[PDB]
Amino acid sequence: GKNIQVVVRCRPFNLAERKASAHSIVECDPVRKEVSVRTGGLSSRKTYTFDMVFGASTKQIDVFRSVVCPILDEVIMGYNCTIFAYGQTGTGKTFTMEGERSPNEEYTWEEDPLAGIIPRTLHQIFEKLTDNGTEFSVKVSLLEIYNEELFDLLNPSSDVSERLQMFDDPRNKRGVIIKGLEEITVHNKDEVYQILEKGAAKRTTAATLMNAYSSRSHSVFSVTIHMKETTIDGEELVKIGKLNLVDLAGSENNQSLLTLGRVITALVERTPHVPYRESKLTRILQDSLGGRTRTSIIATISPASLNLEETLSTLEYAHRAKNILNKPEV
Ligand SMILES: Nc1ncnc2c1ncn2[C@@H]1O[C@H](COP(=O)(O)OP(=O)(O)O)[C@@H](O)[C@H]1O
Ligand SMILES: [Mg+2]
Repeated sequence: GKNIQVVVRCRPFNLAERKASAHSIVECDPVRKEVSVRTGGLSSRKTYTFDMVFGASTKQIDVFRSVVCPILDEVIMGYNCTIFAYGQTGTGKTFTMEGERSPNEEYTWEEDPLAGIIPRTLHQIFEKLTDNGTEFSVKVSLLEIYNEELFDLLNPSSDVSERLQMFDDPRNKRGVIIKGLEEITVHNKDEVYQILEKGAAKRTTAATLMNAYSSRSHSVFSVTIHMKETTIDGEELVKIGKLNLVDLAGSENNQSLLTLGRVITALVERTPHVPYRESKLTRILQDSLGGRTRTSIIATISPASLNLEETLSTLEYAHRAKNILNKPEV
């Protein structure tokens, strides 16, 4: 058991994989928490074991309830947590972390069944803290890391080529200060959608003008909750919660992903001198990874033979981050 959790989500087939005659090579056993890959067919097949395994049938709501809700509970109690989406471009990192809008109908009191972790997170924060009388405020920031350089995606008025500078925080040795990072106040439950729209417009502008392609860059979405909870005949709680929702660069890409791997592996194995400072991303997230809290990695994969090499590469990366023994085959 552990505060570091590694899970695998397999997306269903697209149409390019079906027409190209590609065949499914991945077996996901949620009950046994196992992913099996036909590397030869019928000979052998390689089995991996993880903390949870979500098959191609998994809905967004199930990912949120299983992975995020236990973590969001710790955030609302006043801790800093991080959830990663790792995997090959096109396997569902952004779909899992952010989700999509359904063009049919219009969800208002109901969550879009395609909404991802970020919208469901903000909606649960607003509904839970309003329902229990908490005096609370919410801030969100969104930055992008390309070529080890930081770009704010929420600054309404910056110069596209302006990169954020990062300084050590004299108050907490494990924290950093991202000078100029825009932090938008979220005033109600649904405001997150227009926030993500502004960030997407800044993202494509940075792509067209600076070649900062979103498939090759990390996206760090941080939600900060300041909380004052008053209970007559109880206590007055002043809490600050922080959840970083990290949509990583495509894993087919270079060293910052391997640095993130060495950090998680070191946190799992409890080896000294976790190499936080060897990459910008892990230095950003040190205060949420260092202080003992909950961290989850959602490793996304494709089931088609077309992507065999990168799927094996992803499972190997997730296995190296948290090595769990395979239970004896039945
Ligand atoms: N679990 C899933 N269920 C249904 N569709 C998915 C799933 N994961 C990914 N997709 C679809 O695959 C396409 C690419 O996914 P995307 O989120 O862009 O992957 P990535 O962000 O890793 O590049 C999108 O059209 C998305 O809707
Ligand atoms: Mg993406």
